[PDB]
Amino acid sequence: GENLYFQHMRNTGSFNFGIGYGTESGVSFQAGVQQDNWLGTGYAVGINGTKNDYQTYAELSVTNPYFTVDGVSLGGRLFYNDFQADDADLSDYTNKSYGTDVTLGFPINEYNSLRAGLGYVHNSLSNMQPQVAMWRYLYSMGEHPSTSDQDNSFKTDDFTFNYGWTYNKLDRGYFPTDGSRVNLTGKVTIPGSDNEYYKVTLDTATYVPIDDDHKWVVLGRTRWGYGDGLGGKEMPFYENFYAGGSSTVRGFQSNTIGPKAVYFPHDLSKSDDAVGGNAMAVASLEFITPTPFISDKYANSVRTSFFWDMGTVWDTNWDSSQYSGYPDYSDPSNIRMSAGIALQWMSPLGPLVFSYAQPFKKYDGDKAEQFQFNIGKTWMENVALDFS
Repeated sequence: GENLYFQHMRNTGSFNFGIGYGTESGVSFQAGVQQDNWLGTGYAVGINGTKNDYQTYAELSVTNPYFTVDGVSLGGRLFYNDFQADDADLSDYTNKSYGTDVTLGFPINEYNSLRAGLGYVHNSLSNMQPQVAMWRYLYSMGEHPSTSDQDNSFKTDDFTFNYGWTYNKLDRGYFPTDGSRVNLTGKVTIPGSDNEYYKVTLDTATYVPIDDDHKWVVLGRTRWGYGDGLGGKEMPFYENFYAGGSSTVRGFQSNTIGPKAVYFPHDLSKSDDAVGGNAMAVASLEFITPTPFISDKYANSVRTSFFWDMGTVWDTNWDSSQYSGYPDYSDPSNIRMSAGIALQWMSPLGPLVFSYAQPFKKYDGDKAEQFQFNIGKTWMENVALDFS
C-alpha cells in the first residue's frame, strides 16, 4: 500500500527538442515541455509545437494512462494550427484552425486498442484562388463567392465524434520482420456543426519473412481513404486525402497525385496544382533483403529494399458531364505506379531514409520526384520535479 506514497509524490519534467529535414516537409522543428504527474494528479501535462515549410502547430496536451485501474486512458488537447497549402504543393489557401479533443482509450488486449472521443474545431480559410472543386464545396455550404475575387474568409465550427482501432503485432519497433499493423480512424460530424460529413481511413502493414533468419521479408502496405457529405453538403476540401511522396507513393512529388485545380479567370484554366480528393487508395509491395557488402556487425543498423508503389485519388463529386472538356477527376482508375530502391539506416544522428524511384505510370499534371530523403533526431532531457 505504501508505494502509493512514492508514486503520488514522483514527478518528472522533460524538455524535448527535435530537428529534421525531409523532401516532403522541408526543414522541421519540434519543441515540447512537460511534467508527467502534474500537481500529483496522475495526469501528464505538456506544451509542444512543430514547424514545417507548410505547417506550424501548437498544443496543450493533458493525458492520464490510468484513468481506471484497468488501463483505460483519458487524453485531451488544445491546439492551434496554421496550414499553408501551397507550400504543401497544393493549389493555394490558408487554413488557420484551433480546437480541442478529448479521447477515451481502451486496451482490449496486449495487441488491440480502441479509441472514442469528441472533438471541436474552428477553421478559418482565406487566400483561396477561385477554382472549381473548391468553389463547389463553398456553394454547397450556402456561400456564393465571386469567382474573379482572389480572396475569402470562410469560417466553420465543427464538433465531431471520433473513433479508432489499432491492431499491432509487429515483432520489432524499428526493423520489423513479421506480423501486421492495422489502423482505422474514423469521424463523423454531430448536430450543431457547420460542416456535415464523415471520414474514415484504413492503414495496414504486413511483414512476411521468407527465411528462418528473417533477413528476407516481403512487406505489403495499404492505405485507404473515403469521406463524404451528409445533407447535400460536401466533405470540406481542407480534409481531403493526398498521395505521392516518401510515405505513400515514392517517386512522386508530395501530394501531386489526383485531381488538379481548374481555375476561374480574373475562359477557365487547366493546371498542374493538386487539390486532393475525398477518396484515395495506395498500396505497396516491398522486398526487404540483406544489405550488401556491410557484414553482420552493422546488420540491423541498416535496411535495404526494392518496391513497387501505387495509388490514386479522386473527387467523387466532380461532375464530368459539365466539365466534358477537362479531365475526368472522378475516375478512380487513374492508378499511379513507381518502382524503386530504399535504404534505411539507424544512423548516429538518428533515423535516415533514402528513396530512389522511377514513376513508370504517371498522368498529365503529375510531378516527378525520384530522389527522396528523410532525416531527424530528438533530444530528451529529464528533471525530477518531486513533491517530497
